[PDB]
Amino acid sequence: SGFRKMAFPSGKVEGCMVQVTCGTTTLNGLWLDDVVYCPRHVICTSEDMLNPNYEDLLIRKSNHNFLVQAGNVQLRVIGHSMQNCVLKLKVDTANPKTPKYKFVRIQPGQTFSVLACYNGSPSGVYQCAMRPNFTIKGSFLNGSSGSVGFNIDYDCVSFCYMHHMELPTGVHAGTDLEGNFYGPFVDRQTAQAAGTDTTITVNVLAWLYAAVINGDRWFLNRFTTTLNDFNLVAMKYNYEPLTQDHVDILGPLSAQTGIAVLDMCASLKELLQNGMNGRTILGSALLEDEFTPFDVVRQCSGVTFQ
Amino acid sequence: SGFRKMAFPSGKVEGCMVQVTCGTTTLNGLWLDDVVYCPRHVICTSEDMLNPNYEDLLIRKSNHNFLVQAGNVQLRVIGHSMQNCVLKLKVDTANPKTPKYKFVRIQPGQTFSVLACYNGSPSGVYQCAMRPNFTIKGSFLNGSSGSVGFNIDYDCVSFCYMHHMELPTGVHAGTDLEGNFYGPFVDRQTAQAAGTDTTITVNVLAWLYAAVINGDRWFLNRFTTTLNDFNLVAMKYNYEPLTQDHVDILGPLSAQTGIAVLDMCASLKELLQNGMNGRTILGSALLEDEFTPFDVVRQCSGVTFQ
Repeated sequence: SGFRKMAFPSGKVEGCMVQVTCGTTTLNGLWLDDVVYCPRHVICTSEDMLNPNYEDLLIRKSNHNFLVQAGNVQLRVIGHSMQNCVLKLKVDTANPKTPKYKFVRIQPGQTFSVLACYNGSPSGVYQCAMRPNFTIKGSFLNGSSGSVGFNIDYDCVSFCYMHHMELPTGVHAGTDLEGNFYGPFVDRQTAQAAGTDTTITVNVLAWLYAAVINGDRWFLNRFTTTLNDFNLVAMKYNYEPLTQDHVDILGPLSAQTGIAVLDMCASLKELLQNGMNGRTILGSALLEDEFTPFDVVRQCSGVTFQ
Repeated sequence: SGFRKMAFPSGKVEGCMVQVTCGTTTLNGLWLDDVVYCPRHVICTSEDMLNPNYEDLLIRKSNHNFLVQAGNVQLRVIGHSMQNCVLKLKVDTANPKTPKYKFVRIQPGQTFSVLACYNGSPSGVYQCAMRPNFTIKGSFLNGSSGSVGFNIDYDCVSFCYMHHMELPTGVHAGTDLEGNFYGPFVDRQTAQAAGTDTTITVNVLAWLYAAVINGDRWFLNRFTTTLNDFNLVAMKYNYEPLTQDHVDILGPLSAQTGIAVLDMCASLKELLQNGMNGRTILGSALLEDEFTPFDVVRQCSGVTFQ
């Protein structure tokens, strides 16, 4: 019993983290095989970040201007290149701790673990969702750029996120490991609009199923609804529209609990219209949307990793 | 910016986890140097757990009745003994991945990370507090016994918890690494009273300071109070009494924010009497008590570990 915001075991990713320095800017890099991946703003000063021309700045840099340290040992940089917003530093040693890995670009609403790093070293790990507006609500301080987000499937690490930016609103933005930002953001110190942040409806439903499995179910009501009727409510509360793909993904949890997806939707509708009346669900006083349906099944069934 | 329930990087502890089997019961063990630590109820059947006589059950067991597997390799057991509620299996190989470590017995209200394990393998990691009533509100399924809780200080792992039991109320109980239960609990399947669960007042205050540092401060009021007056309120809301030791521990956060500890107490009093009126603090709709003052300072300043 119990239900917690659980992050993946971080050991496989810890062995990939290095420190990258260029001039007087230091941040984190990801060392996999003989390549180190890091944010290209490692070549910027504070002044450059107001309006950087990355191509022009990079041409001023040679391989020997990039210092890469893995623990106490210095890696020899033998080539460098820019891919979108990341730099790839070719080094002369393959990382002996490289795990099986993939690079993936996730969908909004999907979750991952972040290993927050400073100076190449881990500070902590936590589970995050990619918001519908492609930000994350992280915990990141100066120097945390190049920290990565990931999922694990048995022995394979899927890297999905590299941290780059804190927006003036205090939320966070970054790229996949090919260097393409999630959302409209750019690696420039300027004001950047993140649109309306909506709630990840299919995740809230999964978490309601988790609560039922754990025995919390005061919120189960006598009502049902339709997709179109539910979505009328979802629009008014800035919830993402629910689709039949989402209903399908929730099928296993519906089967386990005997609660039809549209019945749970009607319970969620009543929670949205009536609030919680001072009650809690799985220890929360609001509706939690950072568990996916796959996350609930993993945690309720004890899936392990190498 | 941002503030998250961050757990320690789990790599150092992952390399210590093994699987222990005795008869038809399997659970997790902790392999450090040439000793494997695990819950002594590894020698019980489901039937035995209703009323076990551990001394009599153990005498029936020899070294070769304990199977210890570390990944795909089998460890040779060369001695065994019971210390309180844990077994210590001496093995013929020292763990080559043993980290610098200590065994510590923590105080109620202190926090730690749990690496939830099944069959010797990690399923996930999360940050927990030891409740004032010596339970933890974990996420644990059958087979998770022997999962451990820990803190890290640079390169040294302080193991403070080994999981043993789920109470009929669904909360969790376990021991330090010397095998002594936290709280009054016993490793028997029977009804066990955990007393009143109170809120960890000094942790709520630390989290309020974290919120102020991150810019959330609608809750700061015009009032102040005294220790005795505040504690009158704390009693009525089942909060732990605040002491001058606690005020002292909060001093660095008071200094950083310019908010006297007793002023923050008066703000907390108003929150307790008036509620949140539908508002949130650091993304929570209730008062969060699983950050210690040391936790807030670590996260706000980016302390890293080896």
